[PDB]
Formats: sequence, C-alpha cells, structure tokens
Amino acid sequence: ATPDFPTHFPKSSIGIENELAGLVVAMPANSAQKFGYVKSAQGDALFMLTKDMNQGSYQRPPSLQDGKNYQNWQTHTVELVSYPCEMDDKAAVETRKQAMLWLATHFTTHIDQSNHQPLAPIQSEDGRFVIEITNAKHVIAAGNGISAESQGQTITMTPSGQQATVGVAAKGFGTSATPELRLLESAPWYQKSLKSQFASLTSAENLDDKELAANVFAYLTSIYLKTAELAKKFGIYINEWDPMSEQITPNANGLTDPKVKNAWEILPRTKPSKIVEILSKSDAKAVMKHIKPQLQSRYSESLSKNVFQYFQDGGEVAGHGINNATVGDKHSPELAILFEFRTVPNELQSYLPKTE
Ligand SMILES: Nc1ncnc2c1ncn2[C@@H]1O[C@H](COP(=O)(O)OP(=O)(O)O)[C@@H](O)[C@H]1O
Repeated sequence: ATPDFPTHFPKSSIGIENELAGLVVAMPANSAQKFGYVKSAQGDALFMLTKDMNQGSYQRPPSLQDGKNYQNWQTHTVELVSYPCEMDDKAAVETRKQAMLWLATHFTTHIDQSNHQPLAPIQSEDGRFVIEITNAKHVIAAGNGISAESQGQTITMTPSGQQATVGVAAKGFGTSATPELRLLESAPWYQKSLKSQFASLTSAENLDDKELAANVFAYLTSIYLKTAELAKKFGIYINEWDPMSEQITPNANGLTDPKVKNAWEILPRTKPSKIVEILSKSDAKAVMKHIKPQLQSRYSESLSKNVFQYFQDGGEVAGHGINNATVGDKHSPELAILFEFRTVPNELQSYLPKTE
C-alpha cells in the first residue's frame, strides 16, 4: 500500500515529477499507476515509482522465458513523483533530489544484472534510502524492453521530463505577498487588471471582504476566459458547446490533451469551484454574478454560457484535480490551490534533481 500524499502544509508547498530515460516498467493491463515508493530510513515517504507513458504491449524476450504469465502486460516509461514538502524546507527538497539520483544509480545496476526482473525492496548502501514495492507484478527493463540485454545505459533524468507543482493558500492568489505567489501571478493567462475592474463594478455593494472578492474574481475570470480562448483555439467540446457550430475544426482531443495543458504553461490543478468556499455566501454570489459579462463581451453566448456552467457544476481545467489540499493552521485548515509548471522555470530549477 503506497501512502497517499499528505494534504496539509503550514505554508506554500512543492511537488516534483521526473520522467526517466533509459528504461521501462512492464506490468499487467489496467494496473495501478503506483508500483512502489522510496522513503528515508526514518520512514519519511520521498517519492512514488509510477508508470507514465504507454509504450506498447510487453513481450517477454524468448531467451528470458521463466514459465511466468506475462499475458496482456503493457510497457510504460517510469516517472518519479515526489511526496509534497514545504517550499522553504531545504532539507526535504534536497533529500528528494538525492533519493531520486540514488534510485537512478540503482536502476543503472538493475538493468545491468537483473534486466527484465522486478525491483526488490532494498535499503541503499549508505542506509539513507529504502525502496518499498507495493505492486510486485512488474518488471524493469533497459531501453524499450524489447531486447533481453541492455546497451549499457546510465539511467538519467532531464528537464524535458521534468515538472514542478506548487500549492498556495487560495486567499493569497493576487496579493503578490511572496515570491511563489508572484511567480504564479506571472502566468500569461492571469489578468491582474481584473482586480481593479471588480472594485469599479461593486462600489454600491456592501461586501464582507471586498479585497478577497476581487482576488477570487480575477482568478476565476482569468481561468474561464483562458478556457474559452483554448476551446476556440483547439476546437474543444465544452459542456454543450460545439466548436463546429462556429466553423472551428477540432485540433485537440479535449482539455486534458498534452498540447492544451502545455498552452496553459502554469496549469491550474485544483477545481475552480472550490475557491468560492473562501468567501461568504453573499460575496461569492457577487463574484459569480459579475463573471458571465466578462465572457459575454469577448465570446459568443453559447461558448460563454457553456464555460460558465461547466465551472459552476465543478468542472476541472484538465482532468481530476488535487482538491483536498490545505494550508495554514492544521486545526482550522484553509483551501490550497495547486499549479503545474509544464516546463520548470529557472526560479524552480533548484528543486529538481540533475544527473551528474
Ligand atoms: N499539497 C501539495 N502541494 C504541492 N504539490 C503537491 C501537493 N499534493 C500533490 N502535489 C504534487 O502533485 C504532483 C503530481 O500530481 P499527480 O496527481 O500525481 O499528477 P497526475 O495525476 O496528472 O499524473 C507531484 O509532484 C506531487 O508532489
């Protein structure tokens, strides 16, 4: 049983994703994504061992026949997914990077002497790291997993395979209070001007928290407007909106299509409707009522109604989100909203392991 991610952090949090080159994991079809994890000797969970990109069906090399059933087994690339930690926790960030680099050296030895065999639950030579295997029905093989023997590969990581995920208190988005917030607010889809715009529309209104209301408005409006922009750009079917009704040819499979996700650059990972919870029933009604016209002044009635309704009923920006993450006091937890850096920017490069 792989431990679930911790959901609570006192302040801003960081998670890292790292797709490996030089090997594959082969497993039965419809297998769980997680097959193991690496923890410290003290028991702290550092990262998960996951299958990532499907590379086709697995064919056991004839010279490695072992009387075992490998029927319908699929081959996938490996991705190392960290357990989130506090962004300012240097020790936690460093242990994750070192633990990933150690596992790469272990994999390099494994494809050399135990090619086409499962990873065994072992402790590192220095005692720092422990592998726990949660799905024994797997094998690790060099390159593409077609040949019985490797090409003497050194298992590496690379920025092309790297992502970072940052969690921040929802109430902080638009305040620019910290360098994380300012980095997130630099997302091209985020329109800061919408804050002062909300203020102008709501002068006669007695708002419970007008500055929080303006922050939520700018955040949600920015997401809604970008979704519409992307739906028009890529010809995405949103709710009942048909891109072909507006002579737009579909050129993506949906919101979760890698190219649509890449177009966000800083991808929201939390369900937009969750942010309404940080406001009073009254302030939320005020924020929500002002969103429709921002869509309707830039997009058709159909695209505007459909994007608005989609996010109202709990629609996700790009598939299942991270919606149970929290910040602040453990006893009175506040909503955390998460963002995926599709490409790791220079400001976040220090959180990522670098093959020596
Ligand atoms: N509270 C959090 N703060 C920051 N990052 C988080 C948090 N919870 C999860 N993440 C991160 O989310 C990233 C990947 O999310 P994941 O659900 O596994 O991706 P996907 O489902 O799209 O394959 C990891 O880097 C992980 O650490």
